[PDB]
Amino acid sequence: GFTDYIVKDIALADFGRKEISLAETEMPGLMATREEYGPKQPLKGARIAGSLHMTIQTAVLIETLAALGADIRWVSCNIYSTQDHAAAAIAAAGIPVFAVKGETLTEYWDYTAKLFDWHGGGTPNMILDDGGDATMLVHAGYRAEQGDTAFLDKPGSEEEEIFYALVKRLLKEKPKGWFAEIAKNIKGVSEETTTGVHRLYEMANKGTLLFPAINVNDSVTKSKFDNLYGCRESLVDGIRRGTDVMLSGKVAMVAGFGDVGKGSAASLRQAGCRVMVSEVDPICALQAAMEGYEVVTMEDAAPRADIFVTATGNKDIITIEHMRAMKDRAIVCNIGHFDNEIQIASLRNLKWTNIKPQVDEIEFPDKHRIIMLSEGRLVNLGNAMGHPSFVMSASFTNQTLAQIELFANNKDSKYAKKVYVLPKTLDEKVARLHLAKIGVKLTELRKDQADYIGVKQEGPYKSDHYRY
Amino acid sequence: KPGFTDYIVKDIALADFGRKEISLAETEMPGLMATREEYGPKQPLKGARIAGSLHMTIQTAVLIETLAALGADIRWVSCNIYSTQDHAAAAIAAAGIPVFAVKGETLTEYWDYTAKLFDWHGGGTPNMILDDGGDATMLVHAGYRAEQGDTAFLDKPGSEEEEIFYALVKRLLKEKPKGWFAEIAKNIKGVSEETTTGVHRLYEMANKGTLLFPAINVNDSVTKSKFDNLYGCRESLVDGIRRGTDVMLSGKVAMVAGFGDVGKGSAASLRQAGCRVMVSEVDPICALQAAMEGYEVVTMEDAAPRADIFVTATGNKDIITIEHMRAMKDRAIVCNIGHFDNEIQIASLRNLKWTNIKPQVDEIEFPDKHRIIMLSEGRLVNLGNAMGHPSFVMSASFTNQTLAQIELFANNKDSKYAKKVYVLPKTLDEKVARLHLAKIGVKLTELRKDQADYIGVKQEGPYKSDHYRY
Amino acid sequence: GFTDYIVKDIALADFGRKEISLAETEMPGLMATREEYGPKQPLKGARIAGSLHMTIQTAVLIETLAALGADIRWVSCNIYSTQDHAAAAIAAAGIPVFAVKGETLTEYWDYTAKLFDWHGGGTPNMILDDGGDATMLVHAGYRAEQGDTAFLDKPGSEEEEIFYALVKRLLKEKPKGWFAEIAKNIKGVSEETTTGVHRLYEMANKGTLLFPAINVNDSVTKSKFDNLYGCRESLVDGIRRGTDVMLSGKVAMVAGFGDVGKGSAASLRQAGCRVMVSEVDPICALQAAMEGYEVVTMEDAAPRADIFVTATGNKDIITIEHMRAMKDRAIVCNIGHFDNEIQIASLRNLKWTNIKPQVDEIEFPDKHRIIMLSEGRLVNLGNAMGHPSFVMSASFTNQTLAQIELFANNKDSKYAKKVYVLPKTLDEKVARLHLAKIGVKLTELRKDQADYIGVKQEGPYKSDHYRY
Amino acid sequence: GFTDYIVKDIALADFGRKEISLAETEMPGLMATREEYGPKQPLKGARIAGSLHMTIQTAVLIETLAALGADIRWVSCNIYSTQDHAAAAIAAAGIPVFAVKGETLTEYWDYTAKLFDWHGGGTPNMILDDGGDATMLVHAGYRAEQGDTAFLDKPGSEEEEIFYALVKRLLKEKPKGWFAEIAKNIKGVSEETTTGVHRLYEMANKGTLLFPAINVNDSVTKSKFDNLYGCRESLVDGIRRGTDVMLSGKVAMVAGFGDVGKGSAASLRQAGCRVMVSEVDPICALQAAMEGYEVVTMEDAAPRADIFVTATGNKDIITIEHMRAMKDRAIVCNIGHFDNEIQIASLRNLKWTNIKPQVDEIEFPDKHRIIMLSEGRLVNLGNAMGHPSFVMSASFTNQTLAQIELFANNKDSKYAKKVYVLPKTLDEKVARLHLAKIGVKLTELRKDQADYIGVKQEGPYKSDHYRY
Ligand SMILES: Nc1ncnc2c1ncn2[C@@H]1O[C@H](CO)[C@@H](O)[C@H]1O
Ligand SMILES: Nc1ncnc2c1ncn2[C@@H]1O[C@H](CO)[C@@H](O)[C@H]1O
Ligand SMILES: Nc1ncnc2c1ncn2[C@@H]1O[C@H](CO)[C@@H](O)[C@H]1O
Ligand SMILES: Nc1ncnc2c1ncn2[C@@H]1O[C@H](CO)[C@@H](O)[C@H]1O
Ligand SMILES: Nc1ncnc2c1ncn2[C@@H]1O[C@H](CO)[C@@H](O)[C@H]1O
Ligand SMILES: Nc1ncnc2c1ncn2[C@@H]1O[C@H](CO)[C@@H](O)[C@H]1O
Ligand SMILES: Nc1ncnc2c1ncn2[C@@H]1O[C@H](CO)[C@@H](O)[C@H]1O
Ligand SMILES: Nc1ncnc2c1ncn2[C@@H]1O[C@H](CO)[C@@H](O)[C@H]1O
Ligand code: NA
Ligand code: NA
Ligand code: NA
Ligand code: NA
Repeated sequence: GFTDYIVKDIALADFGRKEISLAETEMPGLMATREEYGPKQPLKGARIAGSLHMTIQTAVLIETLAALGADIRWVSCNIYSTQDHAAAAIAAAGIPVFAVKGETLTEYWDYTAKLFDWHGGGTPNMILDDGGDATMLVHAGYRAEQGDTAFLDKPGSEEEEIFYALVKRLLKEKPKGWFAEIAKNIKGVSEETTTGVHRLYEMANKGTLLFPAINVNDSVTKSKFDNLYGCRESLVDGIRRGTDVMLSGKVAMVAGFGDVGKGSAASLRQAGCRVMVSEVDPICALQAAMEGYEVVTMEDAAPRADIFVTATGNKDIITIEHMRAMKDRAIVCNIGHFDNEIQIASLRNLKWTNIKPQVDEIEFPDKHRIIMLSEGRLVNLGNAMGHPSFVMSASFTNQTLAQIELFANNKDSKYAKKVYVLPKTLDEKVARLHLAKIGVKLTELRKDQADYIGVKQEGPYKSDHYRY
Repeated sequence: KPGFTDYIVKDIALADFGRKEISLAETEMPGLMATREEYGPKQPLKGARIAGSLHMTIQTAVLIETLAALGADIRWVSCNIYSTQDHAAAAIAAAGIPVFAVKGETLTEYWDYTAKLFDWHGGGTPNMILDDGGDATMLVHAGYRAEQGDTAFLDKPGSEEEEIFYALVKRLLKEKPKGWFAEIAKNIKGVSEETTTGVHRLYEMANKGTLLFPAINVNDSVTKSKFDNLYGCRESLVDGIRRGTDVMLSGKVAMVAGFGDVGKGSAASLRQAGCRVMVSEVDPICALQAAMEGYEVVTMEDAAPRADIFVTATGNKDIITIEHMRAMKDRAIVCNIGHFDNEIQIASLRNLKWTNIKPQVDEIEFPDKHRIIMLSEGRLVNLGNAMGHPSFVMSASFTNQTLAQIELFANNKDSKYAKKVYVLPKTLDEKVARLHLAKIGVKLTELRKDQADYIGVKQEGPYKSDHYRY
Repeated sequence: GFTDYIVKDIALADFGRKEISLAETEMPGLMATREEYGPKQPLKGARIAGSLHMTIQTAVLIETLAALGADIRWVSCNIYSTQDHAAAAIAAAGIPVFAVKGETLTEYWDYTAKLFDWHGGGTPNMILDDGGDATMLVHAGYRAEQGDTAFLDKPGSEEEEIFYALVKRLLKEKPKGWFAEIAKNIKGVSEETTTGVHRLYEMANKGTLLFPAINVNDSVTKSKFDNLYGCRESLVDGIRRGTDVMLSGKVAMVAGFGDVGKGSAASLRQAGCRVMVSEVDPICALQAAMEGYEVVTMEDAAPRADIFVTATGNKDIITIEHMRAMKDRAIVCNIGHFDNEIQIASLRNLKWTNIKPQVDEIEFPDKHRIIMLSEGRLVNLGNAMGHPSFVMSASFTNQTLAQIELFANNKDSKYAKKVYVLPKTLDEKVARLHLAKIGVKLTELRKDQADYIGVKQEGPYKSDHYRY
Repeated sequence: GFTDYIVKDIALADFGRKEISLAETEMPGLMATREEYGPKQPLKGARIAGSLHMTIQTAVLIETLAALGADIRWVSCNIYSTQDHAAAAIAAAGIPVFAVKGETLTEYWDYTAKLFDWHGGGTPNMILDDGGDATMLVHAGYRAEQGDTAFLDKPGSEEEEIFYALVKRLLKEKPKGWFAEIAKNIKGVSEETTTGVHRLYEMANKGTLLFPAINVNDSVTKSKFDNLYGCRESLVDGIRRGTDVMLSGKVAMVAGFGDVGKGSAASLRQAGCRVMVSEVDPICALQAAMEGYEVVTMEDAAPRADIFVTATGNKDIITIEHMRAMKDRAIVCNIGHFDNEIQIASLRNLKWTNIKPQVDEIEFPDKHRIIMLSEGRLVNLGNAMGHPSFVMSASFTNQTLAQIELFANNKDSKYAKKVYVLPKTLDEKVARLHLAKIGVKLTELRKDQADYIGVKQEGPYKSDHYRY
């Protein structure tokens, strides 16, 4: 039978299956992908270790991969983002998953290592990564197993301390050569997110990347949809569920005006806030001003905004000094990927009063307070349900095609140990698969029209440098 | 000291959580908190015995505790079977105030609880009613009518709810002392009422001469049309739909039936969240407004096969029928933000297969296997699937309610309020708005005396004629 | 040989006729009114003196009145609002009109007086007024003729001085008792505008109103459409034609948040400005705040807005002190109806440099400059073309119906010397006449549904105090 | 004094100078570029032949180039886009310019040729091009001079035959080797638009590009600003001036959802239209749908839109059949670069009635009509004033830096006979120069923060593939 999982509560599986089924209707790209490739079973023989937010949307991805023949083990890539009913449904479907909403950082890393303990013996031969954590376990352990262990002795953060301790433990406990075995078996890794892509390009440029990688983040139908439209929908959802505050009449500050900040500022303005923005990039700042946002510094915003959202991917955006200047019961949250955008650690010796899960009131010596959401981690996934299914279908269709590329379309070793992106025609295919469900009717070029603009009728329609 | 038992809530252990969100809400309701400060010293509701029937939310908890802070004795129920927020109800019970309200109580339970308002703790009856939808008011008048001998109507129910209500009146007539409804009627000093249907029926009883006590219509305050209905629904309609379904709104088509103030706010809610919004209307002025706001104005027959989301906002009946729902696309979402559960023909769906997804979310399957997603069984979706309107906008409505309670209870020594329906003056509308400006950082300009004279108003207001529409 | 007119240049008549024809297609309420009432000729025998912005839209109103049997003389109610080609077309059709874009204030009032010199002898018997200027001429003259002359020597502005000069001249030049003769013959006035309606109530309150009046301003289908949607379209139109400035990136200040201020703030926001608002009314200030506008004082706004729009109906809103504090080349304009919202008179000792018609640059002693549009008068009509035809059709269908009421439907004296409003049944009918052109499909109440909400199937649908 | 120009009326110079002065305040990037490079005179010795819309904004660019030392001759790149007062001011400043609003196609091309007859003898040594017309004349003439003349006899449109007639006339009239002489002396071309850049890459890929090229279109601070925000402001402006129609209540159709179509659809939605879009590219279609636009075919839109806007860069988008099915008095216009998106030529057999400059009513035999703007040419520039100055300052600051690059910074032959874009640091500087004018306050990265995200504090802040 099947017992190989760790979830909050398996009795949530029925509720998970109901919402998965509903999500399927909202994820036409993944469902069409099942129909197209189901008969050819291109992932038969794949052993996919997946590390990505264990949500309802990711469940539809998991089952798509399975529908295509893949064998799978899964973990979440964040401690708070798991939806426990999604995890229980996957476990009940007989797929190993180690994901609990609110697991500790120590648990998180121990679960990541369970990805590589393949059921029935052996290791994975594919990785599907969001943030590069599974990829980093392999590379760090390989590095150390070869004899370069110095870096493990000097961790740079609390989380890095736990991660390095994991690598040491695995080196002690596993058979000699375990990391080299893993690295040689991985046929490829498709990476979802800017932080992991950064790690890939760094490894690729030092010659230490161990297997081919596909950068799904820079697919057009990911990077121009996922956070732009996803954050537009899910950022205010998080804030409403956390606080139930009236947004009309409030002033909000968004730090950063990349894809995440863009979608986040739109979410708050559409909901009725008067939105201010900070930026270090003069082009991004100009975009913000042209969209009608006042562009200011955090020192300017600190005493006056009602709501603060960090969206920079940098560190020390909202400091202790900012939060001391904040008005009483100002709301503070983060939708960047790490919890160091806000100086959370500097608040830990203040009085915290829990309101409900992922909502805390923090009181300062002068007795003014702030409302912190999700302890300064991803507010959309921590306080609500993350991005809705339809946009995640686009990202996850890219992931599915990327797995097929690496696992089934590398007979000629067109993918070496470097970072690739999907070709534009597959990118366009992802979009195509999502048009019928929302009633889009695409115009077909006549031959004379296609020649007139220098494209084939069937695409690709734009050069590879086109920015959309 | 002694153990308090005079309540019915889901779980008393939610009281600490309720108290926490009540405290947060106080900061967001400056109108109520200022009213506490102003009238606290004079205790204008000392001696008031207020029976309240209003959605037992966090926001209503602040209203309740405002009434109490002004001296009132209180018993409370919700006015909708799904609108209660169980932590708010628990906090009120823990404060020793009788409350009978559970999210997801049945209709039969609902009406039993309404009756409990009138059994005053320690003896006697209420002497004030704070009503939302007229249910407490109707119980008194229907019982009085039957107690006086006119009983035929009790055997003529037009809905399941009327069946249950008429059964309740019959039971109360059998169980309570003779003359009970007359006694209640004699002791009620006034009612304040917030809703369009509640107000409609007050005016109708007034014209018929059957209204039993003075009434104040707070529904025609500028607050209800221009703030509560408009901005509340703009904020809370999509909230309800998101929590119920987690669907992506960008890319979807939505249909809103009605374009009065609730449909205005509802359509705005959906458009701001990224839907393409269509609207239906029977009023050509309201329809022309919708068109001018950029909404396509179509019939429900037109909308039925093509919208992804349907929202009823008409206050009328039989808006979305069994025929319309048969024609909808698979897994269209249907919900109601008008006040009664008959805008959608929910009763005609009960012979079909219902699969419950989670509280207030059900998937309904037709014989051709096509499905719809029904929110809150056709009842107020913002309150059923989410947390209703946010605290800041309820502050103004609830300040109006408090002011109306003061007027009827404390300011009727001269009988300025007969057995008729009255409205608060514009000076109160301006004062209530003014109480909210500082919280959201509004800097009001002060007219100089010459500018005041030039436009023909006093520097302190009122600034508009009484027929001004804002 | 028709000579009884004054226009800038009669050669523009052909161009005027073409745009009048286009506007008819855009004004279905007026054209439906011609079809319904043409056979009966209810305005046969009416002698309408009209004082209302001589635009293409007003030309369609004029010709609607004429199609119903009216004899007409016409003037503009503002010195910059005339569209010279519309005026030419009216004159070319044999209708006396005295309206030149850019006429002087003295000419303006001379022209108002010509309304009452009926061609072929006599006086008018109806007034259609916008702003109350023609009504005021009759009442001030009557007042003085009856012996109460002192006010004629107490002017408080240049315009009052000119108006009182006109009254003195007419009393010297016309037959004794002329004003009483006019007053006796005017069957009614219909008044369009808040300023004129306030003049009407003053006089009705005092018992000095000389004839019945219908307040068209407070039709729903005027005051919930005319200013709200008209200014939303025409305010930025005026600013763009006058200055061609980029509105995205700029900050705008709107004084006033009545229906003109509501429409004006909307126009600017939709055009990409960040909009701020001043108000004295806490209900309107709270509306503005709930719509996401920052509500501030003009002292706060003066050094930081790029664009200033007064919309108050009050005086001394933007002062010389405000304008000295403004940034170099800030834009200032007015869409309230006088020209004392901004302190224009106080600017007349400064160096003015004309850029083009209705656009001037005013230089202060410190060399900073402001850009003044239409000399502080109505900016949508002065720098552009006013509200677009469609929304004016609703207002002007109201006017036509009000003229019919007073002229043809007062045989029983239901309208005494007081101010009346059109009934809601007519208001709903005005709305109905515009629905098909924009493709609205109205739902029809079934009888049980009409009974359920307490209305007749055919309306009216709302109580008389409903605010929409 | 100075005689070498062709403009509509030199008396318009004073008016031109006033609006240029006003634009200078609105174009800080250009004025700051004058401040920075003026003392260096980087364009001393430059002989720039410019082909670009002779607007007020282009005047500031021309005078900027002159201020940096350039000798200049100029023409418009469209027969309707000239602003006559701008042209007159330029002429009056002593700069040869040949640009009249409403010039004929034959005049247009004859003027283009006048660019290359340099005043005082010789040829230009730089080209500043918008749409590649000046570039094409040089390369077409070279190709024929080299002996490949067959193409000049196979024309396909009216403008094509005029262009080939021009080339033949110049070959016949000028000395032998004239185009080779021009090509030898052209140091570089900077090109502003998609159409022109497309021609450039094609020539560069065939080895036939005759001189270095900089593609200014794909600067981020051009492509993500110019038509995104420019069309958002200027498309409805053109429609309003041309027709004065109420946009609220109306349905509009935009063909295309590239940057021009994105900005155009926004222009119409913000003005109050319900907006439908067509697309052939499924990614762009998905973008339109996610922004809430209904995505339809032209066959679907033809009988129900009130307003049609072509923005595809393609041909045969709105056909005679489409137009026969449009409702009476539908508005039709084009904001793509040539007049073949709409089948204007097929309309030349019907009754055209001119309303006013650039506005025509076209009658079909069944008497239904359409309103055509600018005879199907660039509506924002033909019916109004094009993009406002502020956004053009960014475009034109890029142009100035491109001319400096090619003329003054090619001592090491870093620019060969291929197409280049400006470096990201210069792109960032362009945005930087515009921030203060709109009150943007940019955050400065701390050293530790810049390290953390992998950039220098002074930028570049994004990789070269970042899409913004
Ligand atoms: N300290 C910071 N403050 C504001 N924005 C930042 C900061 N660091 C990076 N960003 C911006 O955040 C976006 C996403 O990384 C980028 O556009 C980047 O310029
Ligand atoms: N429902 C979801 N399932 C999986 N990943 C998600 C979901 N919502 C957001 N994300 C991802 O989590 C981060 C926070 O939005 C982004 O990387 C985003 O792509
Ligand atoms: N059957 C109906 N369909 C659509 N709108 C309606 C219907 N009945 C009432 N309304 C509208 O609902 C709004 C709110 O009651 C009013 O503007 C009213 O005209
Ligand atoms: N949070 C809330 N608490 C109490 N009543 C509410 C709340 N939100 C909305 N309502 C009321 O419920 C109805 C639906 O919005 C309206 O009558 C409104 O006033
Ligand atoms: N001095 C003023 N400043 C700002 N708003 C004003 C002033 N006077 C009147 N108003 C407002 O202008 C609007 C239109 O008259 C009204 O809502 C009124 O309150
Ligand atoms: N095109 C127009 N024709 C006639 N009157 C107009 C026009 N545009 C605006 N108005 C009136 O002029 C004032 C300024 O918009 C308002 O009173 C408005 O009703
Ligand atoms: N025939 C066409 N119909 C609709 N859109 C088109 C057509 N041809 C090109 N486009 C789109 O126009 C945009 C601008 O070139 C591109 O996104 C392209 O896909
Ligand atoms: N005011 C202007 N001056 C010069 N070029 C312009 C102007 N406005 C728009 N353009 C250009 O003309 C085309 C149509 O908007 C685009 O290529 C745009 O860059
Ligand atoms: Na979700
Ligand atoms: Na709430
Ligand atoms: Na007009
Ligand atoms: Na311009």
